[PDB]
Amino acid sequence: SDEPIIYINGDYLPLSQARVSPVDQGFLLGDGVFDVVSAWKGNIFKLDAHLDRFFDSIQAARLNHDMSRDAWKEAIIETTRRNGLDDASIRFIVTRGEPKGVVADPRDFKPTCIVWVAPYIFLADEEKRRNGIRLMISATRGFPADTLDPRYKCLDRLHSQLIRLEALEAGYDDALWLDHSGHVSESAASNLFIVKNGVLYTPSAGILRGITRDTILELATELDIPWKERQLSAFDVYIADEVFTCSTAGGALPVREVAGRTIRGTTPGPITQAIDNAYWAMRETDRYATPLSG
Amino acid sequence: SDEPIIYINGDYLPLSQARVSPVDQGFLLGDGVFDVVSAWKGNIFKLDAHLDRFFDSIQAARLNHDMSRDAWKEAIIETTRRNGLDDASIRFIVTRGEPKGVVADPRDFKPTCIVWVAPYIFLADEEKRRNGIRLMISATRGFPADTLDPRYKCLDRLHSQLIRLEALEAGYDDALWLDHSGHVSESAASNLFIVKNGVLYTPSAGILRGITRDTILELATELDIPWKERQLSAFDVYIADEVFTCSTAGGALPVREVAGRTIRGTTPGPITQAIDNAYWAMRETDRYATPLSGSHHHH
Amino acid sequence: MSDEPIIYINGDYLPLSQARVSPVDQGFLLGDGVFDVVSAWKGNIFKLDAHLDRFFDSIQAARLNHDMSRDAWKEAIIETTRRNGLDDASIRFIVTRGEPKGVVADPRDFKPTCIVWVAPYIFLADEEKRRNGIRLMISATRGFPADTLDPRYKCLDRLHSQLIRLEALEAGYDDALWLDHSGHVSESAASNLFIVKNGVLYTPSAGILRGITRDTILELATELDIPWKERQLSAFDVYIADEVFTCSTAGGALPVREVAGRTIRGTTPGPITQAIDNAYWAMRETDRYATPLSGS
Amino acid sequence: SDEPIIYINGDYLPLSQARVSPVDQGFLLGDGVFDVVSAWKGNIFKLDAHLDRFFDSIQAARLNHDMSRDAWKEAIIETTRRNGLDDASIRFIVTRGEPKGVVADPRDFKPTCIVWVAPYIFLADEEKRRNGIRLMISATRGFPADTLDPRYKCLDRLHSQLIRLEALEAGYDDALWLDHSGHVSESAASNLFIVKNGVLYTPSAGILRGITRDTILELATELDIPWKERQLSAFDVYIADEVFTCSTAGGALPVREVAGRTIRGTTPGPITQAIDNAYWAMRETDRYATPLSG
Amino acid sequence: SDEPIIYINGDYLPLSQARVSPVDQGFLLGDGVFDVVSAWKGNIFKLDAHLDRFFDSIQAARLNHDMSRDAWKEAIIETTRRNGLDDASIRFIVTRGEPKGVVADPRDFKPTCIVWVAPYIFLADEEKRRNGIRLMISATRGFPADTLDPRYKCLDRLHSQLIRLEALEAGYDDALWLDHSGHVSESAASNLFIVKNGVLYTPSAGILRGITRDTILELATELDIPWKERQLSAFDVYIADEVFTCSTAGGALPVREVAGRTIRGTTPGPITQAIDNAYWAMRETDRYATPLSG
Amino acid sequence: SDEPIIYINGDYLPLSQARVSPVDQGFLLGDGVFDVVSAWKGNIFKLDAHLDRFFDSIQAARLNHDMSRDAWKEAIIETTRRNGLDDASIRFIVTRGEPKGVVADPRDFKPTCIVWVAPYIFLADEEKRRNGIRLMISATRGFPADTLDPRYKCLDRLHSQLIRLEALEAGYDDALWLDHSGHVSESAASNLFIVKNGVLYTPSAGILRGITRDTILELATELDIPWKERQLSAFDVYIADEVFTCSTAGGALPVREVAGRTIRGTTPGPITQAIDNAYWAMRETDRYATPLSGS
Ligand SMILES: *Cc1c(COP(=O)(O)O)cnc(C)c1O
Ligand SMILES: *Cc1c(COP(=O)(O)O)cnc(C)c1O
Ligand SMILES: *Cc1c(COP(=O)(O)O)cnc(C)c1O
Ligand SMILES: *Cc1c(COP(=O)(O)O)cnc(C)c1O
Ligand SMILES: *Cc1c(COP(=O)(O)O)cnc(C)c1O
Ligand SMILES: *Cc1c(COP(=O)(O)O)cnc(C)c1O
Repeated sequence: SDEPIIYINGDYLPLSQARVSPVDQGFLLGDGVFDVVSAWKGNIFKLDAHLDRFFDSIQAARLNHDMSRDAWKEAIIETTRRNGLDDASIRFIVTRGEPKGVVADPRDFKPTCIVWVAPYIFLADEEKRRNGIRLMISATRGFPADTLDPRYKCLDRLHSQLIRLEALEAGYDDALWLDHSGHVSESAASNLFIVKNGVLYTPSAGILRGITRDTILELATELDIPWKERQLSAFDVYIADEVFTCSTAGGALPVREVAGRTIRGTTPGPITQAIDNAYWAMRETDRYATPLSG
Repeated sequence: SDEPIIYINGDYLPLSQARVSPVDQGFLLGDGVFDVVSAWKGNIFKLDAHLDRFFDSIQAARLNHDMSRDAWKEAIIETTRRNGLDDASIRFIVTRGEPKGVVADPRDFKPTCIVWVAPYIFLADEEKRRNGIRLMISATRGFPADTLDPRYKCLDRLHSQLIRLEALEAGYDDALWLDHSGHVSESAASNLFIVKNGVLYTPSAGILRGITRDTILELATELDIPWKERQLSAFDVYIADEVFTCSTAGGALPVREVAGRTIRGTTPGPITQAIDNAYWAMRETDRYATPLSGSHHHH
Repeated sequence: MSDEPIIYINGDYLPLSQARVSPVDQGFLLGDGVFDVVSAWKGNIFKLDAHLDRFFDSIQAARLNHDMSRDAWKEAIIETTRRNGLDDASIRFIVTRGEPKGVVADPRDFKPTCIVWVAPYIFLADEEKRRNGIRLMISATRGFPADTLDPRYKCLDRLHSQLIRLEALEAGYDDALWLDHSGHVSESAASNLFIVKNGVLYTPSAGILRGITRDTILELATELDIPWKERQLSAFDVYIADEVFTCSTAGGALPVREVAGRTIRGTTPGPITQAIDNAYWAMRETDRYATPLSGS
Repeated sequence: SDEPIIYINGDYLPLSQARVSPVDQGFLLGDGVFDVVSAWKGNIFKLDAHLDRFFDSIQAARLNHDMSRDAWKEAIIETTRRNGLDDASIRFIVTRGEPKGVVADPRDFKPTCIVWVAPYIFLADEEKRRNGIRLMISATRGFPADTLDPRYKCLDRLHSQLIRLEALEAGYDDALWLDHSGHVSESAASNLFIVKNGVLYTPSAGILRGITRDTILELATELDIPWKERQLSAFDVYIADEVFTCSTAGGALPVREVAGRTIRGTTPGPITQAIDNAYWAMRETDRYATPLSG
Repeated sequence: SDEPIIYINGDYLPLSQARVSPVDQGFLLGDGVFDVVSAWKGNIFKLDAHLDRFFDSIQAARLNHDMSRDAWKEAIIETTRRNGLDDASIRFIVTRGEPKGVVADPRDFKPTCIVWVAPYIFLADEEKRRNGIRLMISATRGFPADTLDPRYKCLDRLHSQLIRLEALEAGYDDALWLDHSGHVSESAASNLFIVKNGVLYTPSAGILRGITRDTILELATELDIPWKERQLSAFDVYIADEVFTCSTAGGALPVREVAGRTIRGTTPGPITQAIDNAYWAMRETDRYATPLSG
Repeated sequence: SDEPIIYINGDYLPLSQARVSPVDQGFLLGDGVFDVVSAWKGNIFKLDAHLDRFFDSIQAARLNHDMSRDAWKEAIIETTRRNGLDDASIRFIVTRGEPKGVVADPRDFKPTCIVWVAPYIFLADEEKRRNGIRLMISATRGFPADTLDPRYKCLDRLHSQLIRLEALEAGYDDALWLDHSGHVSESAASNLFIVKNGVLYTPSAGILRGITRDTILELATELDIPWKERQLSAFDVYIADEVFTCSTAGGALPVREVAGRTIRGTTPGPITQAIDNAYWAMRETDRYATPLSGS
């Protein structure tokens, strides 16, 4: 309409009316998980895959609760419909909620359940989408798997907010981080791909397993582009034939420079373009489409 | 009313009316820091040290904002007064707030500022405080300093919520974690102390530098108890003469067992008792006291 | 099969009650020895050659090479089992650096202690837990780095996992898995780990003892056209898996219904777990990889 | 000179008759801890400190058992007398024993308790004591504290047997190992000291806290020699003014070379000699002495 | 007219006269990269692949400069011609050069460009090639990827010179190093292969990606020998059926012993021999050859 | 502009004619160590301490060779005199040299010995020395002690050249690096100090033990400023009361910002200023001075 409409605990409310309690454990302790699915031209894309991953994060965090997957699916679709946006970024969130008493046991909780729908967003302006972004490598490393596993898509992102501040101060568009073995992982919003001698490579470990990343591997196979999940160092990225990131926010995004090394060739390169064009062509098929109308 | 009164962005509102926006970056991204100070019998204890630590976290997270240190002090005192408590647990929080402008630049923001005051809390019931608690060592490690430094007291604690899940499932009262070198660090709420041959030891690195921890070392010196900050492994804890944790939530807390190893001797041990008594004696005094009533200036 | 097990020790067959390890055996004082364990079921030893291969790998890596031939060890394994009158058995064979030889102990110059100990076949859980699944935790203790005491050794140096066992029992779990220092799941003291996700079988790739049961599971998966992958897995992968099971010469495949408070989704045992377990025991009621205690 | 007499589970038996069961968990699983104390000219030295450390390892490994500290002290003295010795190397061992019950629960066990006594031993021959030994640095690292803590003095030493094999193949007297941060730790038998500009230094972490090490720090203080526990790398050792190792087997032992770097100055150096002399002068007294007679 | 002729910044000079400035940043700071290609019987082998790798290292180190790849190729060919060696080891080097102004900015520099041609060299004498060499594992680890990436072939090799000192003092022919996870990486001159149960294995990470290593994998496929890139520990090496290293200096080199463990079976083993013979057969053809033609 | 004069293997030559061979192992393999001492108003400062460290590096790298410590000292002093500078940056270098005999064995070598004298250099311009520099934290870590120990002052610095390119591309004056435990170590040219509540702190491990760093600790004691060597994280630096780096190239250098965190209070802070003032006061005295001219 005017104000965004929020789904929150079963109610649809204008954002200015929707309320998280100041003692919600999602707020005080970061005790929640989330996922983000997108709509393009009236169709939500890979809603089932994103719900699968959401419920994976829920299982690992012991956030299992009574709201069915079907009810979550209905809430996602209906919240999008009520915001009237055909192109949208759709975030769904569950937290451990407000304390039952001062006797807090994370196995005994009433969840906070939210859907927030905003306009579709890219991660760079149109010029940088066409000519490529500049990335740096952060001084901050990714979380080890035995701390807060990167596989979680969760509320605990102060780490990457401070990386963002670092990137902006250094004059870069974004920053990738390494794992503690010095191999390139991902960025806060995106997974990383490189191309070398006609082969597509992407980090294997220490990452959130993006749905866009999954889709790019699927498209590569369909396009007869060989691909490999493997450990990559920054060196691999600097010498690559092509570099791009990918995210639900904008799909594939070409990279023209990493840490002062201009990627050789023209950016975007030919495999980057082929994958990008195939991604957006797939999204006008009925493959993985959930219509907001139908 | 017994409904809590909270400070939020300059207003004092009943908790049920106070609102955090669902798009607050403290909520969506854990982009916020916090601290907790306690009141006992009408005095806040070590308010200045807690404010200094809060503003350290703010500085490191680039959360600098327009509310001064003494405005936070006034908000802390006034929120406590409005809740009618002389014994209290006082949490104060700043977040990067709701996004400002089209493109979110964390250097340009309007903060969310909150004070939440509740009754004073201990980390264990009175029987466990008297006999000592049972701790395990978690399978989850602390954050490396080059990820999310343990020095931040911040909203990003899913890590320790899952550790708590595991501790409860395993039948323990709480869990310590190690750093990635295998040395004991801390727990989510507390720092760790041990005693060996009359000397007090506490981990040196990979921790939140607790104000209770600081106070314990100050008290040890006043009691002529030698102390050392050093790297400790779980082995050191199992074989210690005494073990205790410490937190603003309850002061010192004796530990009778860690990971199936019963700490030898009587629990609480004599140095634990001496430190615990000197702590609460210190707080029946005016030392590091900010009174809830009358003028709050130190003299 | 008596009230007194009979063991092989340095060429002699005698009751365990009488058999003697010296208090100054370096296997005792220093853990300077390696071992392996093979099983017999319904009159057949299973994969004896594979277990002997692994034993002699451990021997080679620890420079425990000695005179007793592989054929001699095979003969002693079979004969010790027969002397105990067992058709179902758990058979442990051990070599140590032995008692000090010479004045200056030099690990290249030694007289080994060679033992075969035979006991009834054992499972790692009782019948109800084999049927419904066990509960595992993740240990606070990590596996050994490859540059300390490589996990590839099957050796006597297991105080590490004895203390893990104490911790698991105190915590109310059936057993504990450990991680490596990168935080990826490795194994347990007795078993390797498998998970199932979306119809694919996964198992840790590094930082483990390469179990013979593990080898067999992968062979059986291929025979059943179940895709499999060796890869790094974190605890997260385990919590979210469709199915989880461990495997060991002690009992074969063992379903897992819960890890660290996360109940594995679906029914335990899951369909791939059941298919592999069934195929394992079917394989062993044949003569595939069988050495008959009979000789026939 | 007849065969050694061993204490085992309350009995004093000739070694040839003393039996560890093939299924003792100390044998099959290395489930046991040990300590070693020495006698010199009729006096056991620092018996109480060694018993304290033994019972520390017992506590950490949950090997608590019924044999009292007094009973262990009595067994240590009596076994030595029973072997007719006035100087001795005395090893005392407790294991988790033979399994008790149907279900192996390490919390419920019957221990194996052993005392093995032999003549006093040094770690190097006369010439090497006089002129110094040659050490290398192993390719094998010490155990991380969260695996099998170095603080345990335990039966699980295949690790250092293989280090010994490598040292002998390489032509060295012994090998030190590093921790995983690359700092020098210890050897299988000894702790490590260096001297630089008149100050004694010794590794602070990742080690067995030797009783000889403790004694060396006490003697340094008596001699007004400043000392520090600190992280040391191999570099620190190569450039040191003096280097020596220490152990109950032989006391201090000078080191003339590490990994091809000859330690500068005369070996043994002046502080090494002062500490060595003060240790043996202490050993000739009754300080920290438990006499074998009276 | 018998001494070596050096290419240096466009001039061909006797080695005696060729000069690196004492303030060249390749000298003072190790600020340079290099590669080495070989000639056999008048053919340079895989010159294009070695140039590809050289320009990879240049790209990663921001050593891009005005000398074209064709110019480098011509300089390599012509320098080899002028030295009159039909069998040769050809080293080509680029450094950041002498500081180019009052502010030293590594982005603005005039390079030092050198080609040095020497006789072809094996890494062991012919008897050791026949019987196999003896390798140890170094106490020194490889560089982490986030320090100085092992993917660089660069001037910064004090690390391996000290490892060589260690190996010689210990009486070994050479030393392998591990990465910080304890898995075998490589040596200063060579990559490492093992054979187990008819399959060829080689480390996957933490290494220079040798061109000889690439060639070995190609030859194995030609010979229908299965191969895998994977993490290997020292244990894997000790128990292997066969072990060999490989390098542009000498091709494949059999290994008969590692760290006191004699590799089982005959050395060289059958797969080692098959690959070695296939390598040298290839070197006697025009495959991948750039002829030296006057 | 007279040409610089270089000491090289016993000869004093104009830089233009001084030659390193393209096959010197210092060039091809980085097989060499070095140190740098400074002269100020005609006095070399702490020459003996720098020679001590140089010969420590030599010992650890087994670069032991025939040129005595006194011959090195005389070469350092004479090379400086011949360049006619009263303020100088003096670098002395030994490498494993050109290969000798028939097979290269690093235990048997003929060294390359060089002294290079240049004008005294600061690490930032006058405005930045006055108001403080801006530092970032590098994505590249320091060398582990069991790879190439940071205690070496050696020729193998491609690592820090690439860190420099990154700092310059990011718009910073320089970059600190951490060790692999995430604690702050040092920069290519300098050690790092912070001040918190009247106490001076500096990293304890994973660093070159600088002579300027040694001097700062000395001066702090002389000024009754407490100090500690300890592990510090980037967090410690952001929240410090004062931050400064130190080097033979320029002494103490104030730091006004690290990685977008402006250091609180006025830069340079009071302890930074007191130490800086005491450093240059010490250097205007006899203390640790070797005069360039005879007496
Ligand atoms: C969500 C996210 C991504 C992108 O995942 P998609 O499923 O493709 O949107 C990448 N990295 C991180 C850290 C993320 O949180
Ligand atoms: C706040 C907290 C403590 C306790 O600190 P105090 O200042 O004594 O209340 C200990 N550890 C962690 C992780 C904490 O967050
Ligand atoms: C022996 C053992 C196993 C199981 O191996 P199997 O050959 O299948 O019996 C697994 N992990 C460890 C650590 C073991 O010692
Ligand atoms: C026992 C031992 C020592 C020496 O300790 P002392 O108490 O002095 O005999 C040193 N290192 C290790 C690994 C040891 O086991
Ligand atoms: C160059 C080199 C090799 C061998 O590579 P080739 O291309 O086969 O000559 C192996 N390891 C290292 C460290 C090297 O520098
Ligand atoms: C030389 C250097 C320093 C400064 O040392 P000074 O002796 O004070 O000049 C600091 N860090 C590194 C890495 C250096 O090489």
